[PDB]
Amino acid sequence: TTEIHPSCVTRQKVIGGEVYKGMLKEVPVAIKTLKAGYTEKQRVDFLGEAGIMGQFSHHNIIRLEGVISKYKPMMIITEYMENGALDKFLREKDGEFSVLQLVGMLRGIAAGMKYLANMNYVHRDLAARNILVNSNLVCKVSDFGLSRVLEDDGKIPIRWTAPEAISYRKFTSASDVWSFGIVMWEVMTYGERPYWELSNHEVMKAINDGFRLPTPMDCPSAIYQLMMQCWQQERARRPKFADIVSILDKLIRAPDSLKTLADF
Ligand SMILES: CNc1ncc2cc(-c3ccccc3Cl)c(=O)n(CCCCN)c2n1
Repeated sequence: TTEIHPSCVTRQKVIGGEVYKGMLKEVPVAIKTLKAGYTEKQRVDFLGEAGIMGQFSHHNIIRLEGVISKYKPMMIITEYMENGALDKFLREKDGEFSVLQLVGMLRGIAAGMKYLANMNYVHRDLAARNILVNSNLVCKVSDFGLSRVLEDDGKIPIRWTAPEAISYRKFTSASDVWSFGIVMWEVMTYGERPYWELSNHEVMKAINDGFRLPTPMDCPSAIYQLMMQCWQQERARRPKFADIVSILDKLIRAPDSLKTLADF
C-alpha cells in the first residue's frame, strides 16, 4: 500500500474513529481514522481492511489511495464517491432512474463481486448499505472490514444472509450470491427493506418453508427470475457471479428484453 504523508491530506467534513470527506494533495477522498488506545486486534483489523483493498484493482471495487500508518491517528484514504451509500441514495431518489440504469447498477455490482470471488475473497456482508455510488452512477463494493459477527449469533444482518451461513456458519461466494439477490431486490424497489417488519425468526422460518421475496413493482421478468435463482436453498443451483454478469450483460445489450415485466 502507498504510505501517504499527513501534510498531503486535509479532513473537511464527517460523513460516517470517524470517516471524513477531505482532499488529497487536489482530489476529493474519503478518510477513515483509528482513535488513540486502539488494541492490537483493532490495528490488525484496521490495517487489514486497507491491505485487502490494496490487493484489488477493479472498476467496481472501491479504490485505495493509501494509508497513514507511520503517524497517529492512523488513516485509510480512498476515492470519494459523490452519491454515497446505495441504500440511502435509492431511498432519496425513488423513481428517478430508468430500468436500464437500475440493471446497469446491478451489472457493476455483480462484476465487482465476480472479481472478489475469483480473487478468493468472500465478502459475507453484501448489501446495498455496503455499496457506494459515484457521479457516473458506478456502483462499487466497499466494506472489507475484518471483524464481523452475524446478528444474534459490525453485525451482519440475518435477512441478507444465506441459509447455510446462518444455520452452520458456511460463508462462501455462493452465500454472497444469495446476498446479491437481496441487493437486486433492494435496487429494483428503490431501497425497500427486505421482508418488511418480519422478525429475524419469521424471515428464517419463511425462507425454510419455501417463501421468497415478492416481485418488485415494474420489475423485468428476467430480473425477477435471476434474483429468484440466487435464493435457491441448494447452493449448487445458484448462479455463479460469472453467470449473473453474463445474463445482465445480455439483457443490457438487448434492452427491449427488460420491457417484459413480472406480474406484480
Ligand atoms: C459518501 N461517500 C463516500 N465515499 C467513499 C467512502 C469510503 C469509505 C471507506 C470504506 C472503507 C475504508 C475506508 C473508507 Cl474511507 C467510507 O466509509 N465512506 C463512508 C460511507 C460508507 C458507508 N458504507 C465513503 N463515503
